[PDB]
Amino acid sequence: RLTELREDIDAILEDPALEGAVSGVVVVDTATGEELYSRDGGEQLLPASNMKLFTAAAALEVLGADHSFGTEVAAESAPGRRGEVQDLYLVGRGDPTLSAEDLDAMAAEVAASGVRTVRGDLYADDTWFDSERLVDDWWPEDEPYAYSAQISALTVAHGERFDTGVTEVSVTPAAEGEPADVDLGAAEGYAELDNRAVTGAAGSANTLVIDRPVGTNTIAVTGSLPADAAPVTALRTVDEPAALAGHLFEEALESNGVTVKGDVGLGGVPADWQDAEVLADHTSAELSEILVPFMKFSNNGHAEMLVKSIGQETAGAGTWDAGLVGVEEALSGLGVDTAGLVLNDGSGLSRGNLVTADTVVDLLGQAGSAPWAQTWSASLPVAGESDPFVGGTLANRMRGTAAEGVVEAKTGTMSGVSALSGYVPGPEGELAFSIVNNGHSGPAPLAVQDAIAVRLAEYAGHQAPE
Ligand SMILES: C[C@@H](NC(=O)CCCC[C@@H](N)C(=O)O)C(=O)O
Ligand SMILES: [Mg+2]
Ligand SMILES: [Mg+2]
Repeated sequence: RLTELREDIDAILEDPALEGAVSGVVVVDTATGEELYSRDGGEQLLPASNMKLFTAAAALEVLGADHSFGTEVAAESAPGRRGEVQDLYLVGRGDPTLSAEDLDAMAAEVAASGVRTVRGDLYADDTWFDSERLVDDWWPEDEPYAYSAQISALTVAHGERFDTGVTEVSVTPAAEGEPADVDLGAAEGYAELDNRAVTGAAGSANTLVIDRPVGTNTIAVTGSLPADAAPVTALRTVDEPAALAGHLFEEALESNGVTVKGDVGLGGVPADWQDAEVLADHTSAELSEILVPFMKFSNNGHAEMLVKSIGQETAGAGTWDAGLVGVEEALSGLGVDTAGLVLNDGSGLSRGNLVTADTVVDLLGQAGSAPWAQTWSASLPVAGESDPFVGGTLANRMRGTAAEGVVEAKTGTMSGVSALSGYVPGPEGELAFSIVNNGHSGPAPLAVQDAIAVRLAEYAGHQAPE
């Protein structure tokens, strides 16, 4: 019965979609320790977002599942009888889920505490982490997109999925011949606009491109939008996430009866301040609840921000150098053999990262018996589930198969690299698996990945729903 399972995974791995590719495939039973299958298990490969598994376990060991993140507004002293302050500071401490609403409610607290004129300048303080925005070997041409957002301690998160350091751009058509309407979203009055886009005839071709040219803070739009087209939206990153958070915070202050008379910029609390007055503050949800949008949708910003938060807890340094050692140590203290690991970031966007399929499975076994095991496995995408917040990146995969609603696994796809790793819980034993593909030269081999997980689910004692 175990001899036939091997013949089918051998046959699945023959597919022409794996032409010139190296693939690590390892399957293990969690109750016994029986290695049911092993192919190139100790070979070093790139993981893409499967590197988030390692990060997320280390964030729970170091910071704990009870951990939350704070944000504050500070002045040198309280406001007077006239209700005047000088300079104000908005100070961030690594919150990956700070919304525009959250800023509005802090701007109400500021007015409630007796302020009605900010006499000086307003400063944004992100000095809880270093000001290294991107990783060394990330590619400059990817910088306009939400997954390559710059890293900061003061960052504003968009929408219910909490995409940091970005703004939503909207393009609406007018009459044929007239320029199209571009909205910059939150970054209105912060980022610059370069609108070169026109409206085309009804039924003409959509040729619209939205860019942020490298080393600028400009949204550049070109092409035609047909008069009969549904309007277009796109998330785009900005330069200095903290300066935007600043810009968005004085708008909130102004909307709330507090007047800012000076300028807005970056800067930290002067230190010659002996007793700063805290006029407003906010507290995030706990890390266990934050792990859900993070792991279900594969958030890169969250992972890089959590690394730098590990550097603070272990060393007092908000840095990739220090946090990456913290990840490595915490993984060891849990029992993982980290001989084959090369750690260059938390998200897995770096092509400097290397894992092995034996290492991922080792992690999945150790995380299975850790005190925080249920909050860990809840964050992982479930196969074939409609609900975005239950299915995540596996929402439209393995539906109508024996794996629907059963297989819990993390994904990770890039040019030349793709991976699926997680749990197959069932009555015939709870399984752990890792599939890692490198070197393929077409579409990512997602159906080969699906095919194995489905076959393992039938082996674990499941059937396709009807
Ligand atoms: C998970 C995240 N995207 C990525 O990691 C996509 C990485 C693309 C890198 C690109 N230079 C390439 O090589 O194709 C996202 O879609 O949010
Ligand atoms: Mg604005
Ligand atoms: Mg089932």
